[PDB]
Amino acid sequence: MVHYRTIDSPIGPLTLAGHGSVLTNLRMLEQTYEPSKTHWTPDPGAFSGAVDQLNAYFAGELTEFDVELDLRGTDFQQRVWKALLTIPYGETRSYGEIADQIGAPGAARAVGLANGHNPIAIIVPCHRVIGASGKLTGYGGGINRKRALLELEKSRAPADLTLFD
Repeated sequence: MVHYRTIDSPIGPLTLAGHGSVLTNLRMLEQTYEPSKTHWTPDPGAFSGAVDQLNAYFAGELTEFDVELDLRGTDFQQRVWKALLTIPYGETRSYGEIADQIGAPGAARAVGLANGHNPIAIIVPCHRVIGASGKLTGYGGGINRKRALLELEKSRAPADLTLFD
């Protein structure tokens, strides 16, 4: 089957779901309709690796995840999500840049639609893609969550203070 675990976070309760140690879902699920969850098993100790990295991430002590994923969705979606995974912590891309990278120049709007279906938030960093006008998107408080994640990554202090001496 599929089990799940919900943890606290500065952007609200994050639900992690998947089989065994493999993540299939990561979403701030509250005040949204999510029918699959009814057929999920609660497991308060699942994905302990992932949960540690997420806590480390929010504390500014992590910038790269080592978490096994299983992304399910259409071919075009897989191409988009794979490309999201190449966007480093603290950087952003435009939808037009992602469309070029996946081999579909001009598909900025398709990238935006596919981006909104990302099953694994934060770790697959859909929040790092923004249109030219600079406007964040996402219903259900989604804009505010993205913005939080963005401000968090922009606040990154230099790693080695000894480089200043």
